[PDB]
Amino acid sequence: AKMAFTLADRVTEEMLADKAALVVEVVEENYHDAPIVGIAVVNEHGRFFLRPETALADPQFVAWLGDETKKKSMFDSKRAAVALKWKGIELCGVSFDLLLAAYLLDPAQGVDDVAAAAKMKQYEAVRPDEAVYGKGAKRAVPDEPVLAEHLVRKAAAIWELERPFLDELRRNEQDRLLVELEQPLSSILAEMEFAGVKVDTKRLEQMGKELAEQLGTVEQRIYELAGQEFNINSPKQLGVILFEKLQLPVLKKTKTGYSTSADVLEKLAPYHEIVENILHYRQLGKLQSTYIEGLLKVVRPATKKVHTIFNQALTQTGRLSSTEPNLQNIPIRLEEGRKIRQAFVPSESDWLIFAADYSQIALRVLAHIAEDDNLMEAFRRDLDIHTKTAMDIFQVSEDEVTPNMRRQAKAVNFGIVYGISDYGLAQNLNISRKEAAEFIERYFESFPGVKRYMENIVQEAKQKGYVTTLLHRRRYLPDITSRNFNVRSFAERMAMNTPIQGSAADIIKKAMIDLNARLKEERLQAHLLLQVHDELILEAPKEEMERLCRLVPEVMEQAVTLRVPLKVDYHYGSTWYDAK
DNA sequence: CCTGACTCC
DNA sequence: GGAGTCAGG
Ligand SMILES: Nc1ccn([C@H]2C[C@H](O)[C@@H](COP(=O)(O)OP(=O)(O)OP(=O)(O)O)O2)c(=O)n1
Repeated sequence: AKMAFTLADRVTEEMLADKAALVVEVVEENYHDAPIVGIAVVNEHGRFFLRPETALADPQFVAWLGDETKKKSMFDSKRAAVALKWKGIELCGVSFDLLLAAYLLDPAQGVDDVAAAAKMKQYEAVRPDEAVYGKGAKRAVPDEPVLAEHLVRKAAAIWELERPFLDELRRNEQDRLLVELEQPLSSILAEMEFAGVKVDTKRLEQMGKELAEQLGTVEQRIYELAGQEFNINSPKQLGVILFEKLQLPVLKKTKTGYSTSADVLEKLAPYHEIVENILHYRQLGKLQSTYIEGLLKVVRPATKKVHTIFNQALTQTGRLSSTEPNLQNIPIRLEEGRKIRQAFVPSESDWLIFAADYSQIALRVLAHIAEDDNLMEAFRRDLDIHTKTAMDIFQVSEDEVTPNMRRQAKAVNFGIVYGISDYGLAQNLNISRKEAAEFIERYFESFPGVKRYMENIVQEAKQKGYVTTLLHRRRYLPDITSRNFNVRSFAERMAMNTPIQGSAADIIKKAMIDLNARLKEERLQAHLLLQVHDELILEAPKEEMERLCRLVPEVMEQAVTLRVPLKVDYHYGSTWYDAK
């Protein structure tokens, strides 16, 4: 059964062929400044295992890695590329990434290792990484013979699977999406991750000191009001205090007990002074635990930067996600939380943070795909879309739209953009499911093209088995035929929503590629730091801001051409907070 | 590991 | 809705 390979003591020329499957193995989950434990190369001449201390000190091997004309096929090339960047080594010529190929073919398979990808093509001559390295505390790199066989089997699987994966991508009309969008993007994400974002840790620490004082004060008030100490962070002890001791109304349950979500608590505040204090304690506690202490824990001491990892192969809509830290959920809506952004600063003296965001990209994409005459006209006039939606839903003029009317319309728009259910919209607006349905009905009367689109896309999903985005990203929807109303309805909502969210993801990814090219052409030092779904964050010398003010929005706006314009807003300043 | 809560888009 | 993190259990 064993797979033959050369356990090489040195690099030879036959290992440096112009086409190879390459494995550069980084076992730590967070690959920043992490060890490379082994290397495997499979090519027309054979299968090879190399020790990294050897290969990575060999000038011929390093040249080969960096030579764009030497083509490599890999799985999760970004992990290898970043780990190699920390060692001062450039990885070029990666022409196929099996992780990104599998992700595009079917994001729902949850492919996160070579074995899982291989199984899509009935190839099982490779073990799952979890089986080799173990999990959790028991996780460890195995002895060399076991390690080397595993890496060689992964390389062999990649070597064999490239053709069938590319063939299926071609059949799906997704090969350009892989080769021209996701693969080039992977390189850009690697650069962003490696650059990192500078943190003003002293400022974070000062905030933490103040929060600790405020938390102690509120905490003690809560105990006084409760007539008893308890763990406020325990949903169980808190529920006992609120709903048994203090006898507050139970307005909502969880599957295991009493709900204490903020929405519920706000409704209970009139009955007892403890409630507003718990809400305040929660708010401060979230900041302290997640955005002060949690952030400080992942700052690299050598440079005071944080280096996120963008998971490019996870979400079902084509979005990225961000981990360790997550830099896509830093507070902004409320001022107390927004101040956390003062801690994210430029990495060089006399540089600034520049932030550019699409204005209503999801609803603009919807206008385009649905060809809804009224929605397209609204965006061609660059109307405030929530005010316009209120005018239409309520049949009033602009100067008759009250704040609460605009709020209801905005909630409907939020619902369309995220594909939430009537129940969800009812919750969000604190109204009956019945009234939520009525809102949706008025929306479709004013936007009949959107109605027709939603009908048609659900039918298309049922017929084809999947829906697609503008650039041919796919999502399979097997639950669309379910005889369970809730399950089916969830799938119908995903059919409606994925082309919206997913096409918006496609567009910003293309914009990132275009922007990186333009910055290089223009010889700017500006570079990308972060993407937050519909916005891009850069830093640059202060002397580049005026140019960026023209260049960045233009590139973002021109990434695709739709039936409506795209519009990008932008700001800059001395910290991320000030880039507003 | 699971639940519940909460932060962003 | 759907990502990730925290805390509790
Ligand atoms: N072999 C292909 C063909 C297309 N695409 C993706 C990227 C393209 O930018 C996008 C749009 O393709 P087209 O411009 O070719 O449009 P089509 O002719 O395919 O029709 P439609 O876009 O309506 O599907 O689809 C792809 O990834 N691989």
